[PDB]
Amino acid sequence: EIIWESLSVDVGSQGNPGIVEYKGVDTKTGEVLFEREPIPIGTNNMGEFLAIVHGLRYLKERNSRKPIYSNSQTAIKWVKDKKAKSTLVRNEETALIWKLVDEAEEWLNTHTYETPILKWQTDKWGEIKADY
Amino acid sequence: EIIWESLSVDVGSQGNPGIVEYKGVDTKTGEVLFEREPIPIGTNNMGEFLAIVHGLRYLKERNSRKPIYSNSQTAIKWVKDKKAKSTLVRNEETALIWKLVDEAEEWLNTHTYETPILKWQTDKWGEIKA
Amino acid sequence: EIIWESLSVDVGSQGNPGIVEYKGVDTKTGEVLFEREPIPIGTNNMGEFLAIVHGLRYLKERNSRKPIYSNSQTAIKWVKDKKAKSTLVRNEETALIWKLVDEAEEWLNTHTYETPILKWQTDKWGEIKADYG
DNA sequence: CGGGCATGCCG
DNA sequence: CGGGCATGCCG
Ligand code: NA
Ligand code: NA
Ligand code: NA
Ligand code: NA
Repeated sequence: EIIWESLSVDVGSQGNPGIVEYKGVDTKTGEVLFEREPIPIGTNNMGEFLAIVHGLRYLKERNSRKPIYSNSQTAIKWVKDKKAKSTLVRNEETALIWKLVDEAEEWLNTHTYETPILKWQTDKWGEIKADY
Repeated sequence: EIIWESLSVDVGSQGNPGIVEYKGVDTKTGEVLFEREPIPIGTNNMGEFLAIVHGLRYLKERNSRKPIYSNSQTAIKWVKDKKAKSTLVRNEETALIWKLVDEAEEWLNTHTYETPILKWQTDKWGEIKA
Repeated sequence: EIIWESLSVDVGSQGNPGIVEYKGVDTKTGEVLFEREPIPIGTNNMGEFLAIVHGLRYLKERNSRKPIYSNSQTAIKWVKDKKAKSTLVRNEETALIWKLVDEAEEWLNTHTYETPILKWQTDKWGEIKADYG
């Protein structure tokens, strides 16, 4: 069953690697709760990872334990392992997204949380609420 | 829990793509109920697909409602989708395996079967029978 | 059923990537017909590829129409494609294996042959006669 | 498509 | 075990 009192996150991207952005929304109402403006170079998995950790921090700051939904098997695993295993080259052109990933990993390594991170079941429920 | 009153299918593959064979067994006895003679070139997933559909036909012909276990989540989806989304090249040397896939796909598009198709949970239960 | 009047090839490696060697033997008698001394760094699949192409050339110069057996379906396909699809980095340490693979591809791309390259069916026939152990 | 993943013979 | 080779959801 869908947990309606939850937050849903999703990446939007052009190419992969390419321009990436993400947002987090109320799973029921669609209210946009946070967003990340387009990053010129990134990968889908890096964006999905940042989006979950942003939701974790958003909810922690508000003393909320409600679940987060993502449709990214890879990003959910990366968050559980506290390590984003991206193959994207790290240089001056990718320094932005790599710094954001560094900071997300740092947050996960320095905080605990009860937030359930749940797989959105696209085949059953249709597109995730935060889809672009 | 393991539904013991079932069939289990397994595929044997010498490389991938490569020589492929399969069989269906009684989950509780290991009796071999049907088998496919080696196929010169196929993929593991095509073997698993064909093995499921063979078991579906075998069970329907016996008016059996036993489930089928497969270790292959991909082939289970293919059968539920009625379409084997294989990347194997269609040419003269793979004609046989693709012929067999097309016949199985035929059979799925004209029958609505009773058989539950279950994933064998090797990580908990050990190797699928044979 | 086995074509006993044939060549069988096999590869021995220590590590992967690692030290690679290979040999070709008379399937019927077990006699070593050719053997490649240790190559310091290569992959198993590159070694299996080189061994088949060595067999092709060995049979061609001996005016032989005998087939080759290999237990590597990967290397059989690579030979069929005339391309060894190895991921091994090209650098100074891998220069020798890559030179050999590049020369083997050149030979395949400039020569025709009728030699059947056949899959040795280990689980059904036992260990290939050229096995290292 | 690419990104990463799940899953499929040899040292 | 891990690594070289493969067959196979989401933007
Ligand atoms: Na997504
Ligand atoms: Na998502
Ligand atoms: Na396969
Ligand atoms: Na190899």
